[PDB]
Formats: sequence, structure tokens, C-alpha cells
Amino acid sequence: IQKEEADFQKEVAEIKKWWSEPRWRKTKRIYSAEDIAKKRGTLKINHPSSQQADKLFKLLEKHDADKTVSFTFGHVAQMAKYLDSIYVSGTVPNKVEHLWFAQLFHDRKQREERLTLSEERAKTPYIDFLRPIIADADTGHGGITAIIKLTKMFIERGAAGIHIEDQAPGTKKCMAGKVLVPVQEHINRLVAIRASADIFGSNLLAVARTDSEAATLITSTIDHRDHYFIIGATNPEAGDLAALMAEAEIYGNELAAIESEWTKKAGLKLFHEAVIDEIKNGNYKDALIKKFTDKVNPLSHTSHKEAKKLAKELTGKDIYFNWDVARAREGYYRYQGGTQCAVMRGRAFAPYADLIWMESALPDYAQAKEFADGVKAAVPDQWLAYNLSPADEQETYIKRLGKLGYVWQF
Amino acid sequence: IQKEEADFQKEVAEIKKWWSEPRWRKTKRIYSAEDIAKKRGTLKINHPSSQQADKLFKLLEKHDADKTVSFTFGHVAQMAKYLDSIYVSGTVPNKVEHLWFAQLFHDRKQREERLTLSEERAKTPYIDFLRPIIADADTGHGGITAIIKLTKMFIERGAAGIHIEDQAPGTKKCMAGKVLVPVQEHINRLVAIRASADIFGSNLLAVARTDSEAATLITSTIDHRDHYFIIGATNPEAGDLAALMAEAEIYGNELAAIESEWTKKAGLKLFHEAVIDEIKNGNYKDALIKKFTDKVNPLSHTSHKEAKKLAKELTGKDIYFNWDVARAREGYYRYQGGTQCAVMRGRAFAPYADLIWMESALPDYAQAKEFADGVKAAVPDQWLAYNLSPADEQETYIKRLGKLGYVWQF
Amino acid sequence: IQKEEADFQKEVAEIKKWWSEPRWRKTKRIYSAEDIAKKRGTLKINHPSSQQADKLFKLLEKHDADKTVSFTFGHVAQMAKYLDSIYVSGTVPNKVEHLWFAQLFHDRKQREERLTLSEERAKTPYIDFLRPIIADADTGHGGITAIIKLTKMFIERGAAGIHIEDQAPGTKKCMAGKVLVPVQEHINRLVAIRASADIFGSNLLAVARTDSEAATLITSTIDHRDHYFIIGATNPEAGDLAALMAEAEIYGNELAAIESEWTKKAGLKLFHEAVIDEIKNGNYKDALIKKFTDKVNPLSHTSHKEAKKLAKELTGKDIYFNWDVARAREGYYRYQGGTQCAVMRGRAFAPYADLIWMESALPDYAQAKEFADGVKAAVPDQWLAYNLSPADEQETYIKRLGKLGYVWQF
Amino acid sequence: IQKEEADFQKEVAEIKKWWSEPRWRKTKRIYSAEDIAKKRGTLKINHPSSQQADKLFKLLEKHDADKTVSFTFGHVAQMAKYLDSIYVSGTVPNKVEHLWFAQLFHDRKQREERLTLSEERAKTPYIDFLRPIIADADTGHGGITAIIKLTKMFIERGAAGIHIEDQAPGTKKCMAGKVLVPVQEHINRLVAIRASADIFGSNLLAVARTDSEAATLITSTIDHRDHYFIIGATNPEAGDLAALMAEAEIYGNELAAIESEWTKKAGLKLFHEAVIDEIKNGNYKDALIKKFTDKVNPLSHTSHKEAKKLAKELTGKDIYFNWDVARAREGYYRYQGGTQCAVMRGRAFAPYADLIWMESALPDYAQAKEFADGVKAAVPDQWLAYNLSPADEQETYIKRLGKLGYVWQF
Repeated sequence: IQKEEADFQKEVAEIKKWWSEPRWRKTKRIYSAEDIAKKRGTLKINHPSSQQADKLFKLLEKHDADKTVSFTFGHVAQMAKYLDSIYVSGTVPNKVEHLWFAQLFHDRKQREERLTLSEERAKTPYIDFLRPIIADADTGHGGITAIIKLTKMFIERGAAGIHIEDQAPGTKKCMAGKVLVPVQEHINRLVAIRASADIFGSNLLAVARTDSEAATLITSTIDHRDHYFIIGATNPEAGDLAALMAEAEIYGNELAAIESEWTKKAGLKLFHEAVIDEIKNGNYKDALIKKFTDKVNPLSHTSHKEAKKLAKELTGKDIYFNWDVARAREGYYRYQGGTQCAVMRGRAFAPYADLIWMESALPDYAQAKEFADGVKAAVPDQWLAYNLSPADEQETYIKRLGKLGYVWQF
Repeated sequence: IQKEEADFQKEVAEIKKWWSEPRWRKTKRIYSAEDIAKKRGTLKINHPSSQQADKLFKLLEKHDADKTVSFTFGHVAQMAKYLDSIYVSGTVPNKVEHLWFAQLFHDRKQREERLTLSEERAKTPYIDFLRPIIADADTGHGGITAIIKLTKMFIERGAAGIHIEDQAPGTKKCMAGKVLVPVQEHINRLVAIRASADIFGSNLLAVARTDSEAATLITSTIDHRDHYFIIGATNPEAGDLAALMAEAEIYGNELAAIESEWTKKAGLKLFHEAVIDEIKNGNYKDALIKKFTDKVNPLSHTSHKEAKKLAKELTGKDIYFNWDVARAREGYYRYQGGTQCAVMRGRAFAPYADLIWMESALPDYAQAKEFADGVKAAVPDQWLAYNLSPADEQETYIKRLGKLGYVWQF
Repeated sequence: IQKEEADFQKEVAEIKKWWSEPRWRKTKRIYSAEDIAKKRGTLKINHPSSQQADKLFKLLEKHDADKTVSFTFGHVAQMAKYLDSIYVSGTVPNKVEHLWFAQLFHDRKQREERLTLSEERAKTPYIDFLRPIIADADTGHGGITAIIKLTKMFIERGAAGIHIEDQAPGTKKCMAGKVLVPVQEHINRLVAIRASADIFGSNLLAVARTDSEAATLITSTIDHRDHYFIIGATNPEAGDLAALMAEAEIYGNELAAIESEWTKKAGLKLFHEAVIDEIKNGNYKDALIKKFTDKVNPLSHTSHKEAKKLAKELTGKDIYFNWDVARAREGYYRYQGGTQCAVMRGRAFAPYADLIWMESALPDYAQAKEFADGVKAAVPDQWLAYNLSPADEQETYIKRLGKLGYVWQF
Repeated sequence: IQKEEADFQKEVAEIKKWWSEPRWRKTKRIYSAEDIAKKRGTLKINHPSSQQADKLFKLLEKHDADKTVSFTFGHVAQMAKYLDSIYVSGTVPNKVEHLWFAQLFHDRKQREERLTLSEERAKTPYIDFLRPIIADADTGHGGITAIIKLTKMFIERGAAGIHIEDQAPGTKKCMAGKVLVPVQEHINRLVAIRASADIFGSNLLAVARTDSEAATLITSTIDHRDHYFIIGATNPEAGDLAALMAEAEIYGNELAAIESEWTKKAGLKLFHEAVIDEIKNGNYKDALIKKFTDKVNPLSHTSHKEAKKLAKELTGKDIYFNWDVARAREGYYRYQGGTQCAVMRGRAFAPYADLIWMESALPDYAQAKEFADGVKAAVPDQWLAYNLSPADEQETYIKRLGKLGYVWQF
């Protein structure tokens, strides 16, 4: 009894000390050290993935200080000569474990070869096979327990970092736009990952990727931060698309025409766009539009009810805006997205993720510049990651992106 | 070229003939035989799970004709003396494959022992280890491709039947009510299961379980058939619960008080309940209430807009009803459920499932009777399954349930 | 009872008919059809691996008739443009299953792409991804039950052929010569493979590789057919090597000297070599040496006792020959091997294997020619396989080897 | 370079210190600390199985000091109330990993339940789910690399101890006696296990079981320590059994008669038995028989050549003894075994195994007493294990066996 309480208090103290090093300088935890200690067992288990995560964190710190890019790629011999880390994506835990075992085997073989040699070692090159591994945690697809168990599996199998997306689970298509989850759902997934890492006692890095730039749908409107980017219909006489297609289910090649007719009938606009295009019809001009834009902007986290209230106070009328009739067949709301939505999502995800990852359909320096500026204006010391969806001036472009703040690209 | 078209046409013809036997007497397929033939490969693969599914279908036909129950349970030696089938639930494909291999091994051993004996076989009892296996397909959790691959895996691993629920994926809790998916989502999952079985050329049975009786939440309001059972707030002055808890995030033990205060402030009622309790205030009585109930009933599949239109035509006023403010933190709409919702869901799932499964929190003969009466009044020859959530008069209760139409219980 | 005996007799009849087609024209079975039928279960299971084995057998028949080589290699897209089969070796069942699934998936995708196109198919090339797979069954390492289960696993996972070696299990080294098993042990393994294939009802091909050419050790002297190739000491005053090294276990670099001294002290010769080098000392010349060589030759299957008896009848003295003192530390007898030992082993393995495989340390046309001549002089219609241990005139060399009788090379 | 040598020397020093604690007080290592350090990688990995092995070693030390038995058995809830350890045998690594995960999960759940309670903990019982696991390493079946990898897998999956047998791999039958390997082969397997544990840096216990008491065959005669127990034929006119059965392969039911006739024709006796029964025919009596028995005894490790030399010096004639004609069909030599052979094998295995395990066909107190006396007379502080092949006075029998020196029974 007394020894049990003594070791529990010692574990709480060591967890609190563990949260004081510069590793967690910008990590936001909603759980107390007592909860993490209670979640742990009576046998303290250490994982080499924690050491790999420490190595990756130190590498990213060095690259951020030096404003240099850490090259990555999706054969272990040449995966350590030219790379600093390996990103694994599609199962995925099996790939991570196999790669970790291969790296350990090659490191063991190299050390056996080198130690048996006593002058000739200087001529023999050294290869650091122990490259930190970034694991894509896209095999959960349900709730929070799945991501907890996935984080446990990744930590046990040597992953130094875990990557998750705000894309809706079970919605990837071979593609008519991506489907997002509310910001709070992705924040909860990140918090679950961090809590699982704390339970396992690992320094595992959390990597969050936002797919809002190319996304066209969102699962729910429950989060106010998304309300700015939700597309609704400004035509009160337009019925629901899903109901219209259900009651008129004609060939799909001809249903594409009914969809086009409905889309033209109801002006699909954002609420701020709707009030802007309505306020141009009737002088009241610059002052009220400017103040509405200042108070209702993509980075304002303003709920749609508050936006309607402000429009009523300014314009003087209740602007019609129904985003339910624009829902897809499965109920996904139409979503605008864009670069500013990506900036908002990255700012929201920064307290819970070590790396903020932005996807791009095409290479555009201006988009990366504005995303980096927004994220580093909200959270200055936030590491950023960049990639392109699947010339010779790519080197200088990568160098410029690294100078922007992107310390992890592939 | 010519041989390729010849074998493709022969495959289409054999698929069309395969869909003519009494096995698919009440199976609704949205795909053509051409699509199923095109989805198949150049190597025709037969699975013993198809024979097991045929055996299970014949057994269920015999039990339905005899109005007898097929006992089941969640050790293969005593799993064939007292049972006709085995239901496997939680991974699950691994359990199904292991059980199938064990059954095959025991059958092989029994036949080896019997064939080596030439009079003494009559004294030796015979055990039919080849019991059809019902597999719980709850490991997908995302989209339609996952359930397709899960059906393929179950067919390859000897499953004679696949069971799915309309409960929301990744929402099971250790429980503040279940979360449902729209009826069309479960119908799509059933159609995907049937299409996968047709692609693999298996007679695999589809078992659909509805959890609407104990459910309290629904993921989306996109399906009109669910609109009757969606709970909304009749108080125009009540704000969103999720927003209120976000802006007031006080201890949870005290947040339980804010939730109670909000719940009391806004009358959480169904729309038909709202118009009933409003129409009692002011005579217009029996005739219009009766006609509204006849036109707006749980088994009417009436959209909420149509219900509001009928109420406006009858009552004369726009009854306030906002189900968005009653959403949970993650965006799940409040759902009523009940036995009539289960009847509606079972009627909708009957064309796509061989077995319709109803869950019960507690054993109630009246609830089972009314569910069976509704389902067999819509679809007469629909097999039913019954189970209780985890005395001596259980035998007569089981016999009565079998006489009702439940041919599969455990 | 009556139906059970009826179906058992029908199964026996269908097995006997199955053994009458030209597939088993040269297959020797020690088990009766009754035993195979009794080993089967009550559920007849068909495997696509049987169809793949039929395809491989037909391909090998065509190549043997045309005296052409079937190219092979140890990426499924280019594994079907340039190859007729794939050999899988190192686990191995997992590789076979993964490759089989990949081939099925690619075939399915190709047929989906082609069937959706109705003229343009002629321009589109056709790729036969369903290449027969040869599986290396080297993961058993113990007894006969292991090879039975391994054959079952390979048949279930799509293997069209199984390859085994006469090398001693658990003796491969990274190499101071290979260790062989007695001929009867490999024959028993081949018989077990054939019996397992008959139990599963598959036309799976058995491939037997002999490693006797480069082998230097043999596990046992129990088989008379090996007695000709066993190395013994002709010096009666030489003690056991293993005992000498046990009682003198000095540094290994110096133990290499004790081994050399012992090897020089005792003349390590074959018994026929010993009697030849002894009969040269003292005239008795051509006639008796010639008759001894005719009666004691590598392809005579003469036991060592019979050889000693013949030498005593001819020479007149008991020639000293002790092969126990030449055993290794673990008890492996010294073995000569050579090409004639390979010919003897291939002749012994021919009744039980569809393909006879000969390994070569270096490419030598004379060695392949003599091996092929011996094997096809014993069993004329025996398919042969050739490979080299791991220029531009390789094409004509392969063509010549194919004309010799080698129908499967890689 | 300099840091590499520095850390290598530090690792060698820490390995040498690790070998100084009372854990390795009686452990014989043939490898140097330099070899173990060179076999390790650049990433030091710690396993909780090492802590479990430490716990098991401390438990066995306490039981040996207290002369008490550690009960074991082949449900984790009741596996910790009544047991101190769990032995896992038949795959087996998968069972060990599953049991280890179950134990960790139950320990985690228990600690979560207890820590959330702050007085009421005293009433709540405590269950130590972390029971050390003994793993049966019988899945290698080939060479030394297999047992090395198996030891690595067991250490990684939470095994606190590894058990191996001297029975021949791939020879277990459902039984006409067990087949043994030479003593040196089992010693090499134990040394490989210890070397693998040292490479992984684990305190894993090695458990060695000898099956010589019930064994009737031995794979090889290469080890002098086995030469005393090898059965040979004393009839010079008897041919080889294997050759006789090969040339007379009549029904097996009638071959059982040929085997009996051959066995009666050739007196199957041990060499000491042969010289004893021959020296009784002709006085020379007590003195020379006594001195031969003293110099040629089961615990003398006398080679057969030395025994023949002593018999020739004493009796005056070369006693005929041929153990090759008594070999089985597969080449296994006839082996006597008995309790004295078990004592010899246990004495030989004691330097390399923490626990010496003796199997018994039937419970006999005298046999266990003599085995314990022999083993503890050679190596005094050697832990012993006892089990019976698969009443109320079993408690006192277990207590007596524990007082003998058996500290681990099940």
C-alpha cells in the first residue's frame, strides 16, 4: 500500500519533470500528469522509438535553426545516404515494423563489420541506418480508441513520428474533392495521439496535415471555425439536392444535367460572399463592408449565427443562407476551403502538433508563402512541412521554402 | 478476342441463371449481371463458404417452414452437438478463419476414424462439425471499399453469413446511447456486401441488425425516413448545446448542471409530438389530428419539410422546430428511435438482407411481437433474428418468438 | 450409413480415374486410392493452385516436345511479359500467398479494363499475370508432418509447384560444403509431398533438386545407394577426428593444423579408390579391376559390405576402410558426391518428382550433358531443370541445354 | 572514430560487470565479452522480459533457499492467484506474445482501478498478473541460427525463460520411443541460447530438459558420453535391420515378425552388458569385473574404443559389438537411456542451463531421488525441474520432491 502510493507519486513527479524539458516547450496537454501516471502499468517499458523521436526532434531543431530542409521520401542502403527520415504510408504498422527491423539488422551488421576491423575503419564509410520513421496513421477510421491503439502500435514498432490528416475517414477516392472533419475532431485526434505517447512514455512527434486547400466537402458544421468556409444556397426556392436526386433516380449521365441545373438555379456562395454581393445592391459603402470583413474573416472563428447577426445589424435584413439543401447524397456539407482555411486549420492544430503539414495540388510559391506567414504569425516557432500531390529549378524552390519555415519536405 | 467475348457472355448467362434459383427469390440487386461479370477475373474461384451459405440458407428455410428457432451462440466438439450455427464477433476475419480450419480439421479426423472402421460405425455417433459461421463485419469503419474487402475476406475464410449494424462506425462506448447512420447508408453497406458476394460468386447470407430501439443519436438527417425520429428543440430562445459547452468549458460535474438547465429550457420533442402538444392549445380536434397522424406516422417516410407543410395546412402556423441546436459536441443529432423506428429500418433493410435482426435491451414479448408484425406485414416472407443485450420459462418464450417469425436466436 | 459408403466409394472411383490421365503417366504412388479417400474430409475443396499446376504441366509438356527452355526468375507487371513461371525462395508461404494475391488482383484489373472497352481491345496488349509459381519448401526442417503441412499451405496459397532439396535441414552456411540426407529420406519427402497433393486433390508438381555435386558431408550411411560415395580412412592407426579435436580443444587457427596433419596421416579415399590403389601393388590386372568396376560403380547401388565381399573375392584381402573416424564434430560422414552421385540421385528421384533439378557451382556444358544423358538413359521422359550458384554466348548455351532435356532454367 | 572505440570499450566493460553479479554465478560462457559487444548494435534496446527473468530468478532463488516448489501449469485472472510462472508449449512465440500482452493489459487495468481509489484499496485484493513465462523453443528444428532467432523472438515477446529438449528435432510421434541428439548438440543449443540472451542483454533463464529416460534412439554416436548407452548386436552373423527390411519389403503385420526374428537372433545388449555376460563364461572374477565397472560406468564418459581396450586388457579377447546393424530405417542408432543416462545428461547440461528438467513416464520417488542425488553431487547448487508425462497424496510427494532439490514442478 505505502510502496504503491510512493511509486505512484514518484511516477507523477518523473512525468512532470519529463514535461519540463525543451521538448514540450510548445505542447498543449489537456490531461494531468496524474491521469497519465494512472494510465500506466506497474512495469515501466522503454521503447527505442522514443530515442528515434528524440533524434528526429533534434534534427528538426537543427534544421529550423539553420533554415534548412530535411529531405524525405516515401532499400535501406541508399535510404540513409541521401535522407534524414523516412515517411511510411499506404498494414502501415507492419511496414513500419519491417523497416525498423531492417534498419536494426543493417546497423548490427555494419557495427559487426567495423568492430572486427582495427586504421582501416577510417577508410570504410559509416552509414547511419537508424533513420527516424514517420508513420501515417490512416488505418483507424473510427473514433478515438482506434487512434490510441494505432499510436501504441506505432510506438512499439519503432515509429519516431505519427502523421494524421483532417480528411474524413473512409472517404478517399481514386477525385471529386476531399471531405474534411471539423477542426475539433482533428484536434481531438491529435490530443489522443499525445495522450497515448505520454502513456507509453515516448517523445513521439505528432505531425498534422490539413487537406482543406483541395477539399470540397465537410462532414459536419458543428465547429464555428469552419462556419466561414461552408457553402450554402442563396435561393430560397431551391430544394435539397439529395432529395431531388432520390425522387428523380433517370440515367446518371442525365442526372449530371439535373445537378447542373440545380447548381445554376441556387447560387452556391459563402455567407460573406453572399452579403458582399447583396450589399452591392443598394447604398447604405466602404465603411460597413470593411468593418464586416474585419469582424467576419477566415481567421476570425466567427459562428454563422454571429455573422448573420452582424449582417442584420449592418445591412438591415436577414440574408437567406441555407447550407442544408447543398448537402451531398451521404450528407456531407459543401465546403469552400482554400489557403486561408488551411492557415486557420494549421493555427488551430499548432498547439497539438510538432509539425504542421500543408498539401498542394500544384507547386505555387505564393500559396506556400502565405500559409507559412499566417502560421508563423499566429505561432512563431511552429515547424512546417510541405509536399505536392502525385525541372531543374526545384533546388532553389526547396531552399526558398526552407527559408520560409518549411523544415520537412518530400 | 472472340473466345474472350464468348466466355464473357457465358459468364453473364451463368450469373443470370444463378440469380434465378429460389435462393434469390427476394433479393434486390441494383447492379446488372454485366457489371458483376466484368468485376470477375479470368480464373473462376469457388469457395467452400458458398456451400456453407447454401447449407445455412436451407436450414433457415426448414426452420421458417417449421416455425422453429435455430439456436446459436457466440471448443468445436460441443459447438456442433447443440448448435446449428456459430456467430463470431469481437481480428474477426482471423477468428473466422481459425474456426473454419478447426472445423475442417475435426471433420477430417472424424471421417478418418469412421472410414477405417467397417457395423461398428452405427454405434459410433456422427458429429457435423461443418456448422455455418456468421461473421460480424464491424472492422471496416470507413466507406464502402472497406466493407467490400471485408466481405471478400469473410468469403475466402469460410464465413457463411455476414452481419452488419446501422450503428455509427467508431462510436461504441463502454453507454450514453448508440449513434445511428442514415437508413440509406446501411442500405448501401448491404448492397456492397451483396455485390461483393456476387463478384466472388458466393451464396453468402447478409444479416442486418438495427440498433434504433436503444439508440439516442444519429450521424445525419439526410434520409427522409429518419426525419420522423429526430429530436429538436421547440424553444426559439435556446442556443446550441455544443457552443454553450465550448464557451463555458467549469468542471464536468458542474457542466452536467448546465446541460440539464439547457435541456429543461428547450423542450426536446419530436416534430409530430410538438404539433400534437401545440394543437391541444386552441380548438380548430379529432379529425385534423387523426389525418395528420395518418399522413405523418413512423412508417410513412415523410420528410420534415412535408410534415411542416402539412402542419401549416392544418394548424395554420409555422411550428418552430430546430434540431441543430440539440446536436452533440461532435455534431450527432438527437434521435428518438423506439420500436417503430426499428420496424421502419427493418422494412427498409428487408430487400437487401436475408435476416433482419432486432436488438433488445430487455426481454419484452410485446416489443418483439410488434416488430415481427410490422416487418412481416411489409415483407411477409422475411426471416427475423432476435437477441438480448449482455429463469426457466425461456424455452416457451423462445418457442413463441419462433412462432412469431424469429428463426435465428442466441 | 449407406450414403456415407456410397460417397466414399464414389470418391475412391474419382481418385482412381484422376490417376489415369496423362498427368500421372510416370508418377509412382505408394499409397492406395482408399488411403487418399480416407484422408479427405466430407467437404470437397477445390483450389485454383490445381489449375495453375495443370497450366504449368501443359507448358512443360509443350517445351519438352519443342525442346525449348522455360525461362524463370527468382513487380508482377514485367514478371509475365518475359517469364513463364516464378520461383519463390528465401515466410516462403507468405511470399507465395502475397504474389498469388497480386497476380489475381492484376488479372482482375486487366479484365475490368478490357471488358469495359468494346475494336480498341485489339490494340490493347494482353498480359497473362497468372504465371505458375514454384515454391521452395525449405521451412519444414523436421520430419514428415512438417512437409505435409507445408505442402497443404502451398496448395492453399496458390503454388503450382513445390521444390525440395536433399540437403540436410538446418545446415546451410554462409561455405565448407553442403550436407546431404540419404536418398531414401529425400524420396520419403517427395512421397509425402505427392500424398499431400493427392489428399488436397491437386495436380501440384513436385520438383526435386540434388545438391550432391558440391556436397561434402552426409548425415547418415543408412542408404546403400550412398555407400559408394562415402569417404573413409585407409589408415588403421588414425583416430577419430572429433575425439582428437575434443581432447585437444589450442586455438582454432592452430587446430586447422591438427586437422591438416590428421587428414594427411589418414588417406581419405573412396572404397573403390582404396581397392584400386591397393590392387596396383601386386599383380594377380585388367580383368579383375574391370569386373570390379563393372560390379561396383556409382550407378550400381552396391552396399559397402557387398563391395568389401567382392574385393575379398578378387583381391584376396580385407581392405581396411573406416568412415567413422572421418566424421565431423556433429557426426556428419565425409561424402564425395560429384556428377555421378547427382546422376544416381536424379535417377532415384525421377519416379517421385516431375522435375529433376541439378545445381552447378560453375557453368560446365560437359557436366550438364553427362547428367542429362544418365537421367534420360534411366528414365527417358524425365523433365530436367538447371541453375547456377549465385557474357553474350548464354543464349546458345541455354538453347543447347534445352536440347539436352533441360526444360526449366533460371 | 574515437567516440566509437570509447563506446565499444564502455559496452565491453558494462558487459563484464553484468557478468559479475550473482545471476551468473554458475554460468559457463564460451564467448568473450568482446564478441558479445561486437554482436550488439549501436542502439541499446532494453526488454521487460529481462526484468521478468530477474523476477523469475529471484523467485527460484527464494524457493531453493526455502526448499519449496514453484507450482506451474501449461485465463490470466486465475493464472496469477495460484501460480508463480506459466509454461507455454505447443506459434509458441505468438502464444507468448499474446499472453504477455494480456498480462500487461490486466496489470494496467488493475493499476487504473486501484489508483482511482484513495482506504478502500486495502480491502481490494491485489493480483500480480506479471507472472514470468517459460517458452518452449521447439519450433526451430534446424541448426543453430534457428535457435538464435527463436531466442531473440522469445526475448522480444516477453519470455522470462526458454526451454529446449535433447530430443531429436522433427521426430515426435503420436509412440515407439524418443530419439535423442548427442549431448554436445544440446550443449551447443544451450550455448547458442545464452549467447543470444547476452547479445540482447537479457537475464533470460535457460531451461534444459533431458528425455533420455524414455528414449530408445539416438541420432549419432559422435559423442563419447553417449557411447555407454548405445545398443549394439553381439551376433556377428546378423545383418543390418534396415537392409533386411528394404530387401524384404511382405506386409508390415508380417514384417513385425521378421523384425522380431532378427531381434531374437542378435542379442541387443550394451557393451558393458555384453562384456559382463561374456566374462561370466570362463573364470580368470570379482576383481576384474569390479575394476571394469569402476572404469566403465554410465557417469565415466568413456568412449567405446577405450571400453573395448579395457575389456581386451582384462578379458583378453576382442568382444564383438556392432551397433550399425541395429540402426533404424532412417539411420537412428538404438539407445538404452535410463535414469543414469539422464543423470549424465543433466550433469553435462548443468553449466549451461539454470534449470535441469527430468521427464518421467510414471511417478517414481526413487528415480527422482537418484536423479537429484546425482545431479546435486556433480553440481551442488543446480536447480531442478520435474514433470510427468500426460490421488490425494500428491501434496506430500511434491513436498518431498521439493526437499530433494526440485524447485519447479507442474
